[PDB]
Amino acid sequence: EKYQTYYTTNEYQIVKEKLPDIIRDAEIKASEVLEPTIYEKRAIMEVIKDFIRDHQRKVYGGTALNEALKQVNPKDAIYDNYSFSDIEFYSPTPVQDLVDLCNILYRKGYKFVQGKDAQHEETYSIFVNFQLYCDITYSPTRVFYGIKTIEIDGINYTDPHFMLIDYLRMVNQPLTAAGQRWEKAFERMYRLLKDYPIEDFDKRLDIPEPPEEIQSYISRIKTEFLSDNKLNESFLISGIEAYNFYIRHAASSVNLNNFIANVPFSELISVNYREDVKNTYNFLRMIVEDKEKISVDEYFPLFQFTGYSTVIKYDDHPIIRIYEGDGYCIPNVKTVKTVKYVSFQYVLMILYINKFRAHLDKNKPMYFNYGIAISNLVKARNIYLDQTGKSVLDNTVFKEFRTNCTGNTISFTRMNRLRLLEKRKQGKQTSFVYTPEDFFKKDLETQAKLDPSKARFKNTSGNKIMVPKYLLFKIDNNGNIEDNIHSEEAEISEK
Amino acid sequence: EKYQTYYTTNEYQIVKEKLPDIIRDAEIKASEVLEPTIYEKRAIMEVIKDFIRDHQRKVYGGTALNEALKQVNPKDAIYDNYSFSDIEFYSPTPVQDLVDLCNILYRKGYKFVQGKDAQHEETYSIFVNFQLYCDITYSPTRVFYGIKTIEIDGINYTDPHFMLIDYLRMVNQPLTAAGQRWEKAFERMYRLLKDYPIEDFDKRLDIPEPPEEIQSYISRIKTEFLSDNKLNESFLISGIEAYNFYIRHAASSLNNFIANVPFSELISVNYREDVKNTYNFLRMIVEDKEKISVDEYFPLFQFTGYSTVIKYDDHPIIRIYEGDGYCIPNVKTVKTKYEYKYVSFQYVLMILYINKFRAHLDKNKPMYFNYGIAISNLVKARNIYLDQTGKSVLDNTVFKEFRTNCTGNTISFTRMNRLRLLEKRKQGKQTSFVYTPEDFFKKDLETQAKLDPSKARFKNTSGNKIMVPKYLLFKIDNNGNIEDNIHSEEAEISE
Repeated sequence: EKYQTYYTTNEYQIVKEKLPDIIRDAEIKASEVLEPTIYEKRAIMEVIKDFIRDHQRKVYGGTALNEALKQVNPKDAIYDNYSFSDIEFYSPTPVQDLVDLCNILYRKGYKFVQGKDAQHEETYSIFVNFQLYCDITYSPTRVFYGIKTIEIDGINYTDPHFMLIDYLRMVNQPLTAAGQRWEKAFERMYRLLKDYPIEDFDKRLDIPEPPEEIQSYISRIKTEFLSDNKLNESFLISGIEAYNFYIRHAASSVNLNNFIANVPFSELISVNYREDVKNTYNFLRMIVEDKEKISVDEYFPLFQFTGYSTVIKYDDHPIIRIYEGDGYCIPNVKTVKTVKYVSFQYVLMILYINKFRAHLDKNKPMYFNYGIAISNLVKARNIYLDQTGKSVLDNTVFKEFRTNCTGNTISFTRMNRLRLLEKRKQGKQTSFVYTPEDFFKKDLETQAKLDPSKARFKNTSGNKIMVPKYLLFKIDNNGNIEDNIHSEEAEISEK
Repeated sequence: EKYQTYYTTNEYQIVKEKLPDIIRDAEIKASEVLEPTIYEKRAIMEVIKDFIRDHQRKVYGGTALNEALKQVNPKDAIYDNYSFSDIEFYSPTPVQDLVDLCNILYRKGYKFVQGKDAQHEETYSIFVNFQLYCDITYSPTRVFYGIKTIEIDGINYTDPHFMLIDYLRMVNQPLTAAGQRWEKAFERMYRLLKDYPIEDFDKRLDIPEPPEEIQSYISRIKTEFLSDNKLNESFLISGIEAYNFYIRHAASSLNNFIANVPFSELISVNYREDVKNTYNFLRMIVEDKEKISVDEYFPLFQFTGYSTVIKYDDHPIIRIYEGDGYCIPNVKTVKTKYEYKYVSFQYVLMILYINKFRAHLDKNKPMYFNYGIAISNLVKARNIYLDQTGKSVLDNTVFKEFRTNCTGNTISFTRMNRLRLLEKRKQGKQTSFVYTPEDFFKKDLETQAKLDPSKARFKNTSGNKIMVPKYLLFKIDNNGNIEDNIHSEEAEISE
């Protein structure tokens, strides 16, 4: 039983070394002779880049980042001219844009030009000759025009400090996005925060201190409500409260506690919202001097950055704003006294999100405060690690890439396949396809049947829910709170 | 204006270092809490592993290589410390197996149990609770039982020296498979060829020397036919001719590895034209043309295309293989009459194994032993050459591996898949087949009776001589000449 040895030492090493270079050298050859070639690629991309310029849409994802990193330093590019990179962009009329770009590309000669309804969140896809070229994402009117942009070659590239939200959004989903995203999202976050650094503001935090009646209720929610172990299970401390937490923890070892801010109201995230809101309401309705002063404001999700929210107000004063974290496992910090705070990268995330809410809400003082808060929170973390000689991975309060989280989460695939099956049972139309070649082989009567204006999307405006049939909660005549048996409807593509 | 620096030197490095470990530590957490969890995975996996044992199917790929590597070393295993893998197995009745395993799993309680048409190499898919668990691949009866297996826990795992064919099949497709496969296929080829090395045979090559007339008809194909620059464009020299080429080249400053060439084995990247042309040349160069006979053969599973043997007095002169749609890595030579293309070193090492398997199916025991000797000798030859020259598998030698230089118009897998699907879509041969037992069992016994998995057609990939003329690619007209047969597609039934 004699045997031969194919591959040895260091022959195996020799192969592993040159192998990715050879694979590259081969992909180069493949791109210059296999259809679609690198030139067909370049051609379609410039056709789409022209359309974005024309309708003035907002480009995000890899394409915006690459373009932006390059405006600063071409060496900091995340793409090669061999990259078959997806050009993603935001649009308030996405299905109409899909039909236009699909027509334009078909007319230009290409095949097989196809416009599909993608798996992901209110995104549509354009494929040309079995190759995905771009993705059109629905952005509600309100959100859309509020997005800060940077201009390059007459194209609106989503502000680097806005794209940053989405990158933190990745690191802030440890169970559903650690494998598939944390490697690229860290690498990209690095270059983005290198070429577009976080600003340094010497300006003071000017958050108005509220009245004593309110000031006591905000405090008594922490001391009396959030202490009850059968009540605080699903709560996570966000807002200026959480901000101050990291601000205080930065003192533990030019220019002191001076970064501390007046807490204007509580901002909490619940991983069991409907139960936790009703419970906060009933607690305030018990601890409040004249219960008929209590009012409840609800808000739609802010784009794709938050879920629903509810503000409980006493004399039109916000006491607490509760956010819906249902379906998410939020990375959190543990201390817990004596005789749950959202993670450092989560607060750094919400601060940016809240700054954007302010911008949409037209609120200029809050828009300036969040910006100050971010700068201060970053100054705070840096000086702490400088004084302690620590790292973003050492078990500190400012630790990054946390796996430890609160809440029952579900993988993207699961979330996508379940949502699809729900709307499939509803008959809200599963997959939408547009093949201009096939569409134009059809009569003008059938061609007339297609209307992109008649397309519905989830209301993700961040706007106060006015109409009661869209409100999640109901206030009964006795003054109590109840789960509203409503219609979870949203909005048409008619702008 | 004055900015802050988030992430520095060597803070960026620090992150890149621990990051894949953290991602791993996170995937561990995700695997212990996200439905379906490993406590649902291993349940479904063991149900399928039981079915494979029952019907005695042949497991291949990653799962198979893993367990085989494991039976010799569990440290040299490919899938790591319960890294979720895909079940892939061969079956002569795959659609019936799909319906059985889909029923069994549904009855066992699970949802959503679904059996899809995978859209590949006559492969079918089983998903349970939005998670792909296994893939069933169609293997014709003839091929199926000829596959040498290794038994572990009453399950038939595909012989490592057979799986090797598929791994070489990957490195032998440089334009369509270099990016997506050459990294894993090399790593796996290494660990397979170390835990299951290539045998060492001291036995002599006993290939019978053919008649002086037959050898004369063979030689004149090389001189008078393959020299003509308007004829030899699509030809590639395979078989013992190519084998001998690498045997002679290993001995360049007892040359006993040389073999009698029993006949020419050629691969054409323009087969129908190149076959008719060989036939017509031989019909002119031959003494009495009525002694010329033509034997055709179906593709041998997924290892070859169609073949044609041109025989003079029932003696094989030349066997031509169909390489249409493939870009074969080669080594061009120039006798200066000039151009001669030999199939790459790893391509001959590949066909030798494929030919040894053909012999096994053809029951031919002397050829089954000769190919085995040839492989051993060809490997002995390459090793001793690199030992004498101090060279590597990547240096520009005749025995160079991972070649990019190839002959023939190829098309990317995606293109081949989407075009094949569109061709059968126009034919109405059914695009995507779905089985949802939950939905199927909500239906009446009359509709339930309509579903028959025995009535499923597959491409005839037996490697068998084409007997019936309506399945023959060529026709011999009364005048004695060759013609393209205007026949029907060879779709054998599952039964």
